[PDB]
Amino acid sequence: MEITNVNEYEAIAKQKLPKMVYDYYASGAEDQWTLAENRNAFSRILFRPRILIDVTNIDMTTTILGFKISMPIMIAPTAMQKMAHPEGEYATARAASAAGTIMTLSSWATSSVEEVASTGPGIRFFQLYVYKDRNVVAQLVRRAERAGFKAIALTVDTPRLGRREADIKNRFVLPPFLTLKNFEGIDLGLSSYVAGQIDRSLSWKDVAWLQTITSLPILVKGVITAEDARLAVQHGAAGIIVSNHGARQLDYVPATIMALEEVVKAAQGRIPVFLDGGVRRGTDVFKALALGAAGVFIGRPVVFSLAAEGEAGVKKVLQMMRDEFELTMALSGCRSLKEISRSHIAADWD
Amino acid sequence: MEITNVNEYEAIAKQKLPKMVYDYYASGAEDQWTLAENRNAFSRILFRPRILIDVTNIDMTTTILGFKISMPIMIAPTAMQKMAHPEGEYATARAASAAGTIMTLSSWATSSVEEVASTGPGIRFFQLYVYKDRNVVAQLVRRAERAGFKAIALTVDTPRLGRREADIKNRFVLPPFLTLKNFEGIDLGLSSYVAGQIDRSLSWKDVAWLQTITSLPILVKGVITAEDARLAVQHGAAGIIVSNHGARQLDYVPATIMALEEVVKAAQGRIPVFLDGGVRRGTDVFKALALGAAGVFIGRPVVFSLAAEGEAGVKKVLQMMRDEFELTMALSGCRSLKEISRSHIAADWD
Amino acid sequence: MEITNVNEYEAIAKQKLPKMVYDYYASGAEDQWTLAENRNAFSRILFRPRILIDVTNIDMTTTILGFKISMPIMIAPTAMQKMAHPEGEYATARAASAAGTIMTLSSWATSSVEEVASTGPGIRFFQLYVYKDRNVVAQLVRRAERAGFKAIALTVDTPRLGRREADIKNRFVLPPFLTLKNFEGIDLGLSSYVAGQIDRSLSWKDVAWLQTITSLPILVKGVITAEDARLAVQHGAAGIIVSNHGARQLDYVPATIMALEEVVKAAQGRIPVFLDGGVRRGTDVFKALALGAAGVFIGRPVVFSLAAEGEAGVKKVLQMMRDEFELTMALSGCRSLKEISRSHIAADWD
Amino acid sequence: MEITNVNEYEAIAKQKLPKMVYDYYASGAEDQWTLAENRNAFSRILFRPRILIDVTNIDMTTTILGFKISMPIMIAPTAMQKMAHPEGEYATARAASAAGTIMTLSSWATSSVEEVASTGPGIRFFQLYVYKDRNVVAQLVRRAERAGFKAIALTVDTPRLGRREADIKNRFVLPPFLTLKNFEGIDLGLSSYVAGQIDRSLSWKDVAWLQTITSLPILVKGVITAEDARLAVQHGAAGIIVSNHGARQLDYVPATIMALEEVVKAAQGRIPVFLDGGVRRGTDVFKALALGAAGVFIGRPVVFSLAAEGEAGVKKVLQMMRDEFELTMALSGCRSLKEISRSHIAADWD
Ligand SMILES: Cc1cc2nc3c(=O)[nH]c(=O)nc-3n(C[C@H](O)[C@H](O)[C@H](O)COP(=O)(O)O)c2cc1C
Ligand SMILES: Cc1cc2nc3c(=O)[nH]c(=O)nc-3n(C[C@H](O)[C@H](O)[C@H](O)COP(=O)(O)O)c2cc1C
Ligand SMILES: Cc1cc2nc3c(=O)[nH]c(=O)nc-3n(C[C@H](O)[C@H](O)[C@H](O)COP(=O)(O)O)c2cc1C
Ligand SMILES: Cc1cc2nc3c(=O)[nH]c(=O)nc-3n(C[C@H](O)[C@H](O)[C@H](O)COP(=O)(O)O)c2cc1C
Repeated sequence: MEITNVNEYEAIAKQKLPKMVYDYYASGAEDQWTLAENRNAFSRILFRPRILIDVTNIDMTTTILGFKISMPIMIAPTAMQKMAHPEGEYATARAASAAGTIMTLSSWATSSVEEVASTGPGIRFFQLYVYKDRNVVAQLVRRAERAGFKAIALTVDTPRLGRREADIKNRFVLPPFLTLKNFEGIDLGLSSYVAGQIDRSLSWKDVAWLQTITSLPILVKGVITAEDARLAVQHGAAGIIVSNHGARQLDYVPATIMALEEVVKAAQGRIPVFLDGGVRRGTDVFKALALGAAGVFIGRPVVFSLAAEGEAGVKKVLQMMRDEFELTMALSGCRSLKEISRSHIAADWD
Repeated sequence: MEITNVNEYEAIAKQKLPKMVYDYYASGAEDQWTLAENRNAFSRILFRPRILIDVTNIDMTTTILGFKISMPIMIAPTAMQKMAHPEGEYATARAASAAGTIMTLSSWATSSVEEVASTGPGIRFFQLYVYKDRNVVAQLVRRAERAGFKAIALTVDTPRLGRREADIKNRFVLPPFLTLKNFEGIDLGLSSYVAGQIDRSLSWKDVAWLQTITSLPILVKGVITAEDARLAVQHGAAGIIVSNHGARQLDYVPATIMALEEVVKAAQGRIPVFLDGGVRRGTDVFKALALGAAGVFIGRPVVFSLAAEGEAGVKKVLQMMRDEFELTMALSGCRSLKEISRSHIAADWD
Repeated sequence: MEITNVNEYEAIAKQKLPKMVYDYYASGAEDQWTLAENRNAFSRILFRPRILIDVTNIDMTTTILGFKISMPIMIAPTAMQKMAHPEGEYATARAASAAGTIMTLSSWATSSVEEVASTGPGIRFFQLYVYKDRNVVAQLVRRAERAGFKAIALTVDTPRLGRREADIKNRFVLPPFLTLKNFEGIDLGLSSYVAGQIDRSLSWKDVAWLQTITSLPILVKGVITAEDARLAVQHGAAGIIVSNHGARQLDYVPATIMALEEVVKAAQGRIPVFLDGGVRRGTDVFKALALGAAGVFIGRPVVFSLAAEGEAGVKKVLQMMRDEFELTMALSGCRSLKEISRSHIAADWD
Repeated sequence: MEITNVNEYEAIAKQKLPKMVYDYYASGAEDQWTLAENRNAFSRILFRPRILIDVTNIDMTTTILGFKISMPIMIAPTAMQKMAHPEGEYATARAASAAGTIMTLSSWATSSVEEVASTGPGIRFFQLYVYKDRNVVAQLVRRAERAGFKAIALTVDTPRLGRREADIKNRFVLPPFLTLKNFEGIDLGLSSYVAGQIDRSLSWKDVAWLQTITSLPILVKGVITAEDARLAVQHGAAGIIVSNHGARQLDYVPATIMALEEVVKAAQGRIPVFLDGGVRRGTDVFKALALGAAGVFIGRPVVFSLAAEGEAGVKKVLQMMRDEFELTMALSGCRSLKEISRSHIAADWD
C-alpha cells in the first residue's frame, strides 16, 4: 500500500500538523464554495483522444519568458513554509531545481531571497504586494534582483484580506522561532506589520509605478474577468495569472478553469496566460493547456507534501504530476505541448 | 473558537430553545422545498470582480423613502420575539437603532408600538394585515402613526395560513405570560382571535381602502410575479418587497433571489424593490443589489441571535453582515451602492 | 405529535406489514429509477401565484364523464387490498363514497364488483385487462355493468408483467384466506390462472372488439407518448390515463408529470386526460391540472393508509389531499378548477 | 431471497475474492470518474414505448459479420480469468457456446486459443495488440486462425497502460500456477514480458500491416471520436467497437453510451458499430441499439459471476440479460432488432 496520488498528501498532512497550521493552509474564504468548485470544475471537461499516433517520444519542455524548463507545472507562492517542515522553503527550492521547473517565492516566506538563492541555481519568481510604505517595496525588489530572481509575480486581488473563519476560531499566530525573513535586514511583530502594509488604494497607475523601479517582467496575479485581462495587456504586464488566490479571498468567484478561456481570449495571444487553483492531476494540467494556459501553478500540494515528507515529498509531487501529464499526452495523442489543441477536450459549457 | 458567521446562531438557538419554539421560527411550509432553495439559490450566482480600484473608503449608506440609513440591510418583521428572549422586541429595537438601520415590527409582536418607541429614536416600519374587522385595522394604523412609525409593510401573501407541519405535531401555543400587545388597549384568547381576523377576501381595492385611512407609505410585501408588481405600481404602493414570507406560505414558489429580477424589471424604476428570504451573508446582500434590490431584510437570524445572546446577539448579526458586505464591496471593486452593477455578477440562468 | 402528510402513512405501513406484503405494494420495476422520478419530477415545477384575489369560496367540484364529484382526486386501482386490512376493498369503497369521489376497482381485487356495490351508492370505475379467454372478459364486463360500475379502465401497458425483484426474492404469494373474487362464480390456483390470461397479442383492434361487447366508456390506461394518445382518440377511447403503472412495468419511462403535456396536446381537447403516479400533495394535484389533467388518481397512499388505519386511514388521505389542494388554490389565487391556468406554474423545462 | 440482477454478482465476487484480485478486475483509471459515468450515463436516456402491439413472438437473433447468433449481447475480452475460478476461460467458452453468442478471448487469457477451442464449437473472436516483436504478432494470429477464431479484435487505445492505483497499492502480481498461455509454445516472467511488448509507436499504417498477415476481419477496439471512426472506415476495419476499455485507460473520456451516436454517424452505415462499457441491464442493451449499435459486449459481469458461480454464473448472466432484453422489447413494442428505432428513446442531450 503506497501513495499514488497528490491529493493523498493532504490527508497525511492533516493527521500530523497541528489543527491551526493545517487549517491555515487548507482553508478557503467563508463557506468555501469556490474552494470546492476549484477542484470540481475540472470534472466538467472531458477528453476527445486521438488514437494510433506514434507516442514514443513525448516532449513536455516549454519556454516561459525566455526560460526553458522541463514541464509546464510550476510552484505557486504560498507562505511561512517552515510551519510545515523545518527546512520549509529550502526544501521546496531544492526540489524545484531538481525538477527543472520554477518556484515562486512568497514575500511572506520564512526564508529570504538570498537564503533561497543559497540552495543552488534554478529559475525563481518572487511574489509581492505593492505595500503602503513604497520604500519597502523597492528594497524587496532590489533584494530579489540581487538574489537572482527573474520576474515579479504581483498579487492584484488583495486590497484587503478575505475572511477565512477557521483562523479566527483557531486564533491563528505564527509559531515562535519563525520570522518573515524578507522583512528583516531592510529599512521598515512582523506578521502584524506586514498585514498592515497591504495597500487598499492600489490602482493601475501603481503597476506603472512598479515598472519605474524594476526592469524585471511583471505578472499580474489574480485576474479572472476579460475586462481586467485587457487592462493588464495595456499597462504592460508580462503575463497574467488567472487565479482566485486558492479561493481564499472572495467566495463565489468562478473556478479558475471556468474563467480561463475568457481571459485567454481577451489577451489575444499578446502575452502568456497561466493558471492556478485546484490543479492536482496530470489530467487537470492537460485541460488547462487545451483551454489556452501556457502553464499552471500548484500551491497546497507543495505544503502538504512538505509536511508529510520534507524535500522528498515535494520531489514526489512534481514527479507524480509530470508522469501523469506525460501519460495523458500519450493517451490523447500529443507529442508536444504545441500539439495539445482545443479539439482534444469537450467542456460541459461548449 | 468563536462565532464567525450568522448561520451559526441558528445551531445555538436550536440547542437551547424548547423544540416547539425553535420549530415555530425555523419551519417552512409542508416539505420545506422553498425553505432550502431560499438559501441554495444564492450559490447559483457568481461574481465578476474588478481589481486594482482604490477601495480605501467604502460608502454603504442608502436612502430608503427619504430616510438615510447606515447600510442596505434592514430587519424583517417576525413575531412573538419574547418566546426567544425576555427583552424580545425591546432588544431588537435597541440593536437596530444602534446599527443605524430600520426595524419592521410585527403586528404579532409581544411588544406594542409605544413600548418599542420607548426604547429610543430610530426609523421603524410596522407590518400589518388588512384584518376582517376594519375598525381594528384603523386603530393599529393610528397607534403606529402616533408611536412614530414611518411606513406600513402590508403582507399581501396570506389570505390563509400555510401548513407548517411541525406546529401541528408540536401542538404549538403561545407561552403563558406573553400577549400580542398591539391587540390590547384597542376596541376589538388573542392568538385565536388574531388568527380569525385574517381576511381571505382582500383584493386590490382593499389596498386603495388603506390609503384613505393613512398617509404613510405602503409597501406591499409578498410580490413574486411581474404581473402583481405592475398592479402594485398601479394601486400606488410606495415599494414592493419581493418575499415568499420566509417560505412559510405556499411551497414551491421560487427563491426570492430568482424572482427578484422579473419584479425589478416590471417595476420600471418607478418605486423601490426590496428583498428578503435566505439572506445570511454579505455576499448574499451584494448579489441582491446587483440584481436590482434597493435593500434587503433579514428575519430568522434576528430571532436566533436574540435567543442565543439577547441584544448583543442582534448587534453581532448586524455587525457581521455590514463587515462582510463592506469586504465584498472592496473585493468586487465597488465604492458605493451606486457602483454595484449587473455586470459584477453572473447568474446560472444568464 | 400527529400524522400531517400522506407520505407518513407509508412509513407506518412498512413498520407493521409483513415484508412480502409491503414490498409487493411499494416496489417499482428493476432498479426503480422511475419509481423515484415519479415523485422527484414534481419538484421541478414551481408556482407563479396571484395575490390579492378574493378567495373566500373555493369550488373544487368537477364533472368526469357526466358524473359530478366533489374534487379532482380519484382512487386508482391497486390489487388484493385484503392483504393490507381485513375489510380491504369494502373500507376503500365506503371512504370514496363518503368523500364524494370515484373509486377504480381492480379486476385483481379481493372483493368482487357486487360486494363493493353492497357498501352503498357511489360512482365506481372497473379496471380490466383484455384476457386471453375472451368469454371471461365478457362475464367480468357484464358483472361490472350489473353491479353499477360506470366505466371501464383498460390497462394497455401490460402485454407482459415487469420485473419487480423484491417479489422474486420474497417468493411472493397471496395469503391463505384470500381470493381474486371477480374470477369466482364465472365460467373459466386463481393467481396463477389470472397471471396466465394476460394476452400479449393485444392491438388497437382488440380495443374496438371491447366496444362491441360493452356500452360503457373506455379509458385506455398507460398512455405516455403523443403517438399513442392520437391513436387512442381515433379508436374511440372516452379519456386517457397518462400512467406508467405506478412505475412497475418498464423502468426508465418518464415521470407521468413530465409526459403529461405532450399527451394533453396530442388529445387536442377532444377527450379528458387524467394522470396518476407519485401524487402525494395538494401541490402535486395543482401542477397536474395546470398542465392540463382533468383530474388525478392516487394508488399506493390508499393501501398504505388502509394498512395503518383501516377505513379511517383512507378517509384521512382523501381529507388531507382536498384540504391541501384547497389551500394551494387559495394561495395561487384560483376560485375554480377553470381558473387554474398554465401561467400559474413554471416548469424546469419551460 | 435470490440473485435477480447482474450487478449483484459483483458484490458476491468482492466478498470472496482476495482484495488484489477483486481490485484488479473492478478498478478504473485514477479517480475512476469514467468508471462510474459508464453506468450513470444510461440513466440519462428514457424510453418512448409503443403500446398495443402484438408482442407474442420476439426475435432477438442477429447476424454479426455473416455469423448468425441468438442475441446482440456478446462477451468482451477481459484477462487472466483463472484468478477468478479454476476453470476460468473454459467455463466462459462453454457458457457462451451454450447461449448461442460470441466470446472474445484475451491475448492475456490464462487459457490458449486451442484449449478454448477444445471445449466445443462456437463463434469466437480473439483480442490482440500489435506487439513490438512483430514475429510474435504473426504466431498469435496463425494460432488463432488454426484454432478456428473468426475475427481479430485489435485494441487501439493502449499505446501505454493507464494508471489503476489499487494495483500499485496492492502490489499486484499473477498468482503462482497461472500463465499467459498464448505466449507459451511460440517463438519469443511472461507478465513482465507481455507488458513490455506493448508498442507505443503504432499508427494507422500498422493496421494496414496487420491486413497483410491475416485474412480475418479486423475490428478496431477503442474508438470514441468521429475523427478516428472515419479513419477506421478508410483503413478497412470490419467494424468499430466504441469502447473506453472499461474505463481503465484515460479518465475523463466520455461514457461510451454518450460517444456512441457521434461514432455511429461518422461510420455512415458502411460497417457495424458495437459498444461496451457499463452494460448491465436489458434496458441498457436496448438504449445502445436504439442509438445505433449493432450489438454490445459485456466484460466485468462475466468475471464476477465466474468467481461467484463458475460456469453456472456466466450462464446465469447471459440468461438474465436476454430475459431482461426480451421484456424491454415487449414493453417498448418491438418484435425484431430492426423494429428498434431512435424514436423509442429520448436522451437528456436531445
Ligand atoms: C497558505 C497560502 C498563502 C497564500 N498566499 C498568497 C499571497 O500572499 N499572494 C498570492 O497571490 N497568493 C497566495 N496564495 C495562493 C497561491 O499562490 C495559489 O494561487 C493557490 O494556492 C493555488 O491553488 P491550489 O493550492 O489549489 O494549488 C496563497 C495560498 C496559500 C495556500
Ligand atoms: C416566525 C415568523 C413569523 C413571520 N410572520 C410574518 C407575518 O406575519 N407577515 C409577513 O409578511 N411575514 C412574516 N414572516 C416573514 C418575514 O417577514 C420575512 O419575509 C422572512 O422571515 C425573511 O426570510 P429569512 O428568515 O430567511 O431572513 C415571518 C417570519 C417568521 C420567521
Ligand atoms: C399493488 C399495485 C397493483 C397495481 N395493479 C395495476 C393493474 O393491474 N393495472 C393497472 O393498470 N395499474 C395497476 N397499478 C397502478 C395504479 O393503478 C396506478 O397507476 C399507480 O399505482 C399510481 O401511482 P402511485 O401509487 O404513486 O399513486 C397497480 C399499482 C399497485 C401499487
Ligand atoms: C481485467 C480486464 C482486462 C481487460 N483487458 C483488456 C485488453 O487487454 N484489451 C482491451 O481492449 N480491453 C480490455 N478490457 C476491457 C474490456 O474488453 C471491455 O472494454 C470492458 O471491460 C467493458 O466494460 P464493462 O466491464 O463495464 O462491461 C479489460 C477489462 C478488464 C475488466
